Amino acid sequence: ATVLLEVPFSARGDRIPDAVAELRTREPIRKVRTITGAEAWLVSSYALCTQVLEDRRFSMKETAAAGAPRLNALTVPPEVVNNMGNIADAGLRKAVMKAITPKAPGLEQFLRDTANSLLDNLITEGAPADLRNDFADPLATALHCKVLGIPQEDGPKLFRSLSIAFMSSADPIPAAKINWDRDIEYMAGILENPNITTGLMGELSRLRKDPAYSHVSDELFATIGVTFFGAGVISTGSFLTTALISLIQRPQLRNLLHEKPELIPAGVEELLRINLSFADGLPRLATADIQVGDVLVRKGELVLVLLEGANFDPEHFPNPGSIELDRPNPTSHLAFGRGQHFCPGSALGRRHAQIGIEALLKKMPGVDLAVPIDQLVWRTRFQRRIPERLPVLW
Ligand code: HEM
Repeated sequence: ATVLLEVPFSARGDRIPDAVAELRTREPIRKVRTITGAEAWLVSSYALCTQVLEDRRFSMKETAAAGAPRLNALTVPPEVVNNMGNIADAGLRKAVMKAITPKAPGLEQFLRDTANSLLDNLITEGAPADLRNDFADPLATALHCKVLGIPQEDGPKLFRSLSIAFMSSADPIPAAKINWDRDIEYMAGILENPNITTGLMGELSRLRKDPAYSHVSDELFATIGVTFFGAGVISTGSFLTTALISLIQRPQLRNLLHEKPELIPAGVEELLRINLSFADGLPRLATADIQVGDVLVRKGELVLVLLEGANFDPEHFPNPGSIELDRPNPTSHLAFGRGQHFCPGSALGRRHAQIGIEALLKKMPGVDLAVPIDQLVWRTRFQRRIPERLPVLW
């Protein structure tokens, strides 16, 4: 006798388990056990992943319900699981989304300058360099302080909540609440700080005093700041880090992108497609009995949408494990999700990675791992897959 198949399969972000292709072929929706002991349906084909994400009866909001089967413990208050809905209900969605594009004057220049400064510091210090802690994550942090309009010097302390805030734990995490409450207090203070006039927090600070938002809560305004900083920094820093591994492990592609940087957007789209950054399937709770492939999912059951299941599905992306810069369907991957909860930061995330890679290839055309790939230490019980350090030479 064996136990019910457990998720997640592996914390390694440099290879897809061959179990994924076997599930997808044999049982593209199948029962699994999560770290909490709950049962869930793991969905691993492109067709069924899309079906689930495009049907809101598979609800994000309802995953926060008391007594539901859980992927992991909440690290935020339950109402905050519905953060985007709350933003939309407050009339703030258009303005929030506008503030977090890469489009503001000087933003791309700021990203390039920041990337180049970080790289110059690494070059001065000499190999080996840690491209996570000393490149990708500081670039993400700097970007999000700029996008939010908050002081650069405040970035590190906000950042240091993230190794706990984005845990994927069986149980509630006391430190997550300590840091959440502190970070909310910080953002509340930002909203009252007259120096903060630019970026997302500058905009929210004005809207907060406008009559059309007089009944929007102070708590929601502060929550937007904490949630968008955290989601954006963890997602961009982690994606860029693991994308850099994928790139470095493909010297021929590294060389091609170096030689023809106009190909970097197409390269980043493929790096998004093959990314293993999300450590768990995206969770949804069924609000009705719904047929998904061969399974009738019952009301109240948990469904996990495995992004690499979809993105490595050969029925949608032939030769799925290969980076091919001339695919006919390049942006149709699920790296940013799909449907109601599609990532509002997608354009910014693309730009962060494109500029980071452009800068790195120009400054370090010979970039290579400085340790055997198996020596990377993969963070466990976390909502992202990332190496603790990424040692490189050039
Ligand atoms: C390459 C970088 C990024 C990746 C791969 C990524 C991926 C995703 C995914 C897969 C989802 C959907 C989650 C779901 O449906 O359960 C999502 C949602 C979200 N992302 Fe991103 N993201 C990235 C960057 C960003 C940035 C830069 C921000 C903000 C500045 C951001 C903010 C959000 C927020 C707030 C949501 C929740 C939307 C909702 O609940 O409707 N993300 N992201």
